[PDB]
Amino acid sequence: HMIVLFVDFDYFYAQVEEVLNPSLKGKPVVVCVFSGRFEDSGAVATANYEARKFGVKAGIPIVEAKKILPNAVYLPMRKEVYQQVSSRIMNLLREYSEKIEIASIDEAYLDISDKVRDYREAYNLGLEIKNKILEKEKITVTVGISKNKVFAKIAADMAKPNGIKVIDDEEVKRLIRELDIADVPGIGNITAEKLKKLGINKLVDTLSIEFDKLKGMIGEAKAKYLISLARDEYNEPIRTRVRKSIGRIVTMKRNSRNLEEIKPYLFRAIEESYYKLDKRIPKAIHVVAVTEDLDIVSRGRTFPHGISKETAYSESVKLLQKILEEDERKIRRIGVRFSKFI
DNA sequence: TTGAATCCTTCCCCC
DNA sequence: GGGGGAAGGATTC
Ligand SMILES: Cc1cn([C@H]2C[C@H](O)[C@@H](COP(=O)(O)OP(=O)(O)OP(=O)(O)O)O2)c(=O)[nH]c1=O
Ligand SMILES: *[C@@H]1O[C@@H]2Oc3cc(OC)c4c5c(c(=O)oc4c3[C@@H]2[C@H]1O)C(=O)CC5
Ligand SMILES: [Ca+2]
Ligand SMILES: [Ca+2]
Ligand SMILES: [Ca+2]
Repeated sequence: HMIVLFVDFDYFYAQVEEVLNPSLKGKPVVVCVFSGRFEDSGAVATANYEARKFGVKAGIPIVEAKKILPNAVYLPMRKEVYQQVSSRIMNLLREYSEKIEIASIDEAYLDISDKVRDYREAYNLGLEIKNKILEKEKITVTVGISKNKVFAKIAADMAKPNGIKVIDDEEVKRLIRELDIADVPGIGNITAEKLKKLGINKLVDTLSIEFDKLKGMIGEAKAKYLISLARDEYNEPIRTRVRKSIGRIVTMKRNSRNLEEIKPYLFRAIEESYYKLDKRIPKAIHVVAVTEDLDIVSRGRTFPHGISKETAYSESVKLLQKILEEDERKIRRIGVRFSKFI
C-alpha cells in the first residue's frame, strides 16, 4: 500500500535559540514567555533536553523552574523568528514529495508512497532528509515511518530526540494491543479517563464495547477514529492544509472588570491580529476572555462581509460588554480571534 | 508578549 | 423528520 513519513523537530524553539547562538549548546536552555503580571510571571514555552532532565518542561510556571535550575539560561520567546526557520525547513521537505501535510510549526507528514518501494528504502530517505535539514538549517529532527499518519507519528514519539524509526505491520499488530491507548495521537487525559473507566485501556479493547456506548461517551468522531485504528482500517490521506483562524491574547497587569481598563489591552490584541492577517479579510470575529480563575469565555459575531479594522474595534467592544454582562468574574487575559476568511 | 484546529452539543428556521 | 448553520464550549497538541 503506502508509506507515510513523519518529521518532527526536536525541542524546536529552544533549539532555534541554540543554533542562533551556539554558545548555549550543552547548557540548560529554557524558552519562556514573561507576562508583566509580576517578576518571573509566566510559563515555560519549552526547554531543551539538558534542562528537561531535571523536570523543567513546557507549561510549568517559570518561578518553579527557577527553583529547580536557578542557573539555566532563560530566554524570552521570539515566535516570528521560529516561524521563518520553520518555513525554510518546510521547503526542503517539499523537495521529497509534494504530498505534504504540515500539522504545526514543527510537524509535517509526507506521502513518499510513490518515491519509495520498500520500508528499507524508506529508512534511507529518512536519513537523507535528516541529513539535509541538519546541514542546511542546523536543526535536529526525529523521523517516524509507517503505513499511516497515526503510526508514523507514534514512531517519532518512540524515537525522540534526533531519532529515526520504522514501524512495520508486525509492530502495528503488536501495538494495537500492547500500546497504551493514552499514548495514541488525540487522547488527552480527559479522554484517556473516560476510556479508563469504561474498560478501554488498550487500542484493542475498543472492539469490545458497543459502538453507541462510545458515541455517547467520547463522541462519534473519536469513536470511529479509534475503531478504524483498532481494526487496522485507518488510512487517512496526506492533505495540504490552510490556517483557518488568527488571533492574539494578552495578559493584563491586574485583573479587572472596568471596560475602560481592559479596552486598551483588547486593542493591542486587535492591532496585532491584523498585522498577522497580512493580506486576509476575516468575516467572523471573537473576543475570548480568560477569567480570574483561569476559565475561558468568548463571544462572537459573523458578518455577511469582511471586517475592517474600524469595525473590529467597535464590534469587539460590544462583545466584551456582553461578556462582563453574562459573567461575574474578573477578567485576567483578553484577546481576539479572527476566522472565516474571505 | 504565547496558539490554533476538530469536534460537540444546543438552538433556531423552515420545508 | 432532516438539512443548514451559527455559537459558545470542550479537548488536544
Ligand atoms: C507544549 C508547548 C509547546 N509550545 C511550542 C514550542 C515548541 O517549540 C513547540 C512544542 O513542542 P513540541 O513541538 O510538541 O515538541 P518539541 O519537539 O519542541 O519538544 P520535544 O523536546 O519533546 O521534542 O510548540 C509552546 O509554545 N507552549 C507549550 O506549552
Ligand atoms: C494556549 O495559550 C498558550 O500559548 C500556547 C502556544 C502553543 O504553541 C505555539 C502551545 C502548544 C501546545 C500546548 O499545549 O499549549 C500551547 C500554548 C498555551 C495554551 O494554553 C502544544 O501541545 C503544541 C503547541
Ligand atoms: Ca511536535
Ligand atoms: Ca517537535
Ligand atoms: Ca495523550
